[PDB]
Amino acid sequence: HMSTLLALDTSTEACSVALLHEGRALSHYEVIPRLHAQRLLPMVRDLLDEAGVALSAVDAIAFGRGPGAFTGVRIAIGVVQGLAFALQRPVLAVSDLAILAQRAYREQGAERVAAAIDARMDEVYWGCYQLQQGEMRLAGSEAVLPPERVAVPWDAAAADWFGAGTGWGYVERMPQRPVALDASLLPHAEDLLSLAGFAWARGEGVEAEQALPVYLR
Amino acid sequence: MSTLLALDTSTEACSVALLHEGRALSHYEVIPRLHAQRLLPMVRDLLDEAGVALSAVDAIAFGRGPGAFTGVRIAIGVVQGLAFALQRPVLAVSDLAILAQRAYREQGAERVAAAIDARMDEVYWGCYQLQQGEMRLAGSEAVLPPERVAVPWDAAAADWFGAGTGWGYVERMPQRPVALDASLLPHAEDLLSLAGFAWARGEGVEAEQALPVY
Repeated sequence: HMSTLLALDTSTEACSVALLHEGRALSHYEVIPRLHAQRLLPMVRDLLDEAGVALSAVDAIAFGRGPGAFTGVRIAIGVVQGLAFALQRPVLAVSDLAILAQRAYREQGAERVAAAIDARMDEVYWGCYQLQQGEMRLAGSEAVLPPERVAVPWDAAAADWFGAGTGWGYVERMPQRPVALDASLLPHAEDLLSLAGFAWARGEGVEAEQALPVYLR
Repeated sequence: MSTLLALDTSTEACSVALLHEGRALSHYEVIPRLHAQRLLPMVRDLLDEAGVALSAVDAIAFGRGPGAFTGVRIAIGVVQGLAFALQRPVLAVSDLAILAQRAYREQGAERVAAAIDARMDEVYWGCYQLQQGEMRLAGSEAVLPPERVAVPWDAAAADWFGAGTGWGYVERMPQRPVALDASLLPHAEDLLSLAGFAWARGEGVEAEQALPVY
């Protein structure tokens, strides 16, 4: 049976939603600072309506669980939980560092990505990812670190790995840097949707009442 | 007869309430040091207890603040998600109003100056008077130094009552009520009362317009 998955991300100034239905992906993306709580659900209604898909057809709901903006992530968490509780469908928490990695893979073809997202207080969120059967997969663990301490799990002098995310604003303070980077790249629900597909096929998914594997500071 | 679901988490406590067939049911609990909000399982437990399906709910009421930032954000998101999935209206209700309605229920006070401890040595402030069973706002709500709060009534004309954690600042306030309860928190049961008035007036809005007050 083919899965129907709904994906949304509000971790940044970007708000985006994506839908998998009958093996087709559909997404929409807007930059709208501070207007997430008012614009997220209409984006969802429009996406479902454009696809001709009813909310009841959705098998699971995926969202970016951060790291990123405090308010944006918290909005996603609540809305997804509410949606999922009412439908009685599971939720899929997905890292925004992974989403960045998957996006950089899709757009640049980079199979090794060091994702870095600006954190508060002179630190960055940091996670390195490598392609594994179409999925950008975490090598090691994610961390929040002074830029001086970030490290990659592969040979640094190799010219094939790519730097993605606003954390790369701190590149001049890092102990290594890639040949190429994009410090303005943001999460995109389309790539969240890709990651949710892999996670859903592994049998992941949590019910709304269940303790959420999202750990905000 | 309406079926109304009420959610309040504006504090370090959590409560839910259901109006069904003219009968009200509520549950209230404090949230321990290392535990997170128990909102959705409390909702589940409430509905199961009342023998009511979530799909039978006509509208969802919530405390829209003021109060805590986090408690507001994720819980208001939950209200949005539920209401959207169910295709049902939401009823935004002031936590100051909820305090007033609760003080009325628990003390019979028909004039309540509600005060909630706000950040940076200030209180959230709003005065309410009873109007046909419902505590209605007199004047405006504000965030204010304790030294600058005022009541809209003639304080000498009738007794009024102090409700909420803002009244921990009472000795810094220009005036003082005959009685106060500084430990009083919002409660879903009294939110449910207010929601009913609001619903019977036909005041519901769509899920995307469920916003916190700030």
